[PDB]
Amino acid sequence: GELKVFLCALSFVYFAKALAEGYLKSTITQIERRFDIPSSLVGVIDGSFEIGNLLVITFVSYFGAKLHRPKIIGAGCVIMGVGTLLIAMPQFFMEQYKYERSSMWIYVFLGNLLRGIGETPIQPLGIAYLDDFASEDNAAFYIGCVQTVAIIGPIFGFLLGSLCAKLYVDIGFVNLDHITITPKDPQWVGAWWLGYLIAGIISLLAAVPFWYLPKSLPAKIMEMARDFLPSLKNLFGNPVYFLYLCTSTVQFNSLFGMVTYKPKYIEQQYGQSSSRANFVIGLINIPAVALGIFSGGIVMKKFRISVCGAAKLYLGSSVFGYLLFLSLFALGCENSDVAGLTVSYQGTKPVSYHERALFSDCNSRCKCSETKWEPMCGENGITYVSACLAGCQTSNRSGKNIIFYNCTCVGISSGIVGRCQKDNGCPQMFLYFLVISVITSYTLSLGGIPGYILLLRCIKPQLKSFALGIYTLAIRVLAGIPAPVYFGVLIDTSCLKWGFKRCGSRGSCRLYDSNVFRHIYLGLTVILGTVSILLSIAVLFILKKN
Ligand SMILES: CC(C)CCC[C@@H](C)[C@H]1CC[C@H]2[C@@H]3CC=C4C[C@@H](OC(=O)CCC(=O)O)CC[C@]4(C)[C@H]3CC[C@]12C
Ligand SMILES: N[C@@H](Cc1cc(I)c(Oc2cc(I)c(O)c(I)c2)c(I)c1)C(=O)O
Repeated sequence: GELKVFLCALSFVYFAKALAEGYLKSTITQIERRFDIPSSLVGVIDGSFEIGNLLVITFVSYFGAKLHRPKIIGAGCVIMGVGTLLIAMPQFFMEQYKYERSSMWIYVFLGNLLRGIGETPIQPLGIAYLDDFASEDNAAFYIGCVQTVAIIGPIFGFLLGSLCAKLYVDIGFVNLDHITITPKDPQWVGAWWLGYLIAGIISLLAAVPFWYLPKSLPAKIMEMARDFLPSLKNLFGNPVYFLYLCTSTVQFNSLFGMVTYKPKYIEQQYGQSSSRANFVIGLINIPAVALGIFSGGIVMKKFRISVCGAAKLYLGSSVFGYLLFLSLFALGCENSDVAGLTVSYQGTKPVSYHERALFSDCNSRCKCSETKWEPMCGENGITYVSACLAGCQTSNRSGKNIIFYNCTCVGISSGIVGRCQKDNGCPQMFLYFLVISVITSYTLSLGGIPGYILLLRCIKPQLKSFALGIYTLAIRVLAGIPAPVYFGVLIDTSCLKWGFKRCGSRGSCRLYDSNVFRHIYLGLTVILGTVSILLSIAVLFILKKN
């Protein structure tokens, strides 16, 4: 009936917003390159969405509750689509991309800001509506379906990003027969704008069903303004709601931190390429998370689980997920031998901080750059920071490979390009890591829908959307924003070799200490998870008491 139609429309809106998010994440680097803006303005573009979302989420979730919720959702979709289309606008006004053979970025800012605004009503009003009119058993399953869509959607955004990056930026504007560069060329820019047009159109189409959906299923603003403060105290005077908010905030501090640096952990700890890390996370781990969320919804529906049972399932999923995550401490690889950083040039195992001599006797004759990181794998099994630092004098191109010779440090003499592959059982450790991380992701996500149901049922019904708004504001502000920052700071304390930008400032870290990285990355996650587990126990105790 009308409830099923609303569920389908909300699922399509979730898909549209997720696809836009994925495409934006895939193309932000191309946008930075095309517009010739510094990384600070790139972070500003990425953060305009969040400014827009956080500034109006509370107002929308509170006042929109008594209004026509389907129509507010449709208006939000329209604003989302307009903002998405605004990002592609500068393509139609800037000059042709000239490659070696400026103020239009504000639009990219403004459009993203509109996206942040247009997303705000979708979750608080959409879920509350779903919870108001579905039967008690079916609500959890419907919410699970919607959240599964939200989890899976960005993969399509990244696929569209790749497809549009395969096309030239000035396609349709310029004859392509006069262009001598290929996607492999570093000067190539893809059709970044095309995906924004597609996503904006999809978002505008997503708004259409919400103008035919009813407000309810089987002066006032000034009066809501007066009751705003009493309603806030009602939500935060509620102990189950407040403690579940704290529990979720701490658990998401753990989870955002773990997820953000999981690709880098895979690449650094297990010697995998960035592409392989992204493939295993996006194509294996994310489906496991989606399956966990959906199965939590299924379990809530099938066994008619109550609020107390939902709290128990949330606690159990957290407990067993973090216990499984503990086993990752034993799946560790040792540091690869890097001359001067992890080992000395004589092949002696780990020197200390006070012994990091990028220059040695075997490379004193050569004037090599310290800041440059062009690692090569020598025949001796020791990785060197650069071929110059090994005294390599001749280089020959054999097929797709480049081989150095007469490398004095190696002979204490050939070397190929890249880091030496990790040999002693590290691929097996990485396979175990993959299996355990997939299982852990599924197990942790198995409690996602139960906690959501706990939040929705612990409060008086008329506050649902408002509570959902506040929850969303909390997770974003107290977990989503801060956790990547301080996780990054603590992890970067394990850096052995800093990359340097053209201005002399530090760039991305090139070599980490594997043991310190593993300890920090896993321990911070587990400690936050343990705090969350204790808070969840408190939530369960109060639920039993009341
Ligand atoms: C927490 C934040 C900071 C990052 C969240 C990680 C994931 C949600 C995202 C980030 C990078 C994304 C991946 C990077 C790009 C790709 C390639 C993309 O297209 C391809 O398969 C490559 C095509 C080609 O070979 O050219 C498929 C999805 C995937 C794995 C993405 C899936 C979703 C990922 C893992
Ligand atoms: N920009 C996105 C980034 C993001 C996506 C997912 I999906 C996610 O959820 C999980 C949970 C577990 I457990 C995992 O192992 C993995 I991988 C992802 C988290 I946290 C963050 C967002 O913030 O929504």
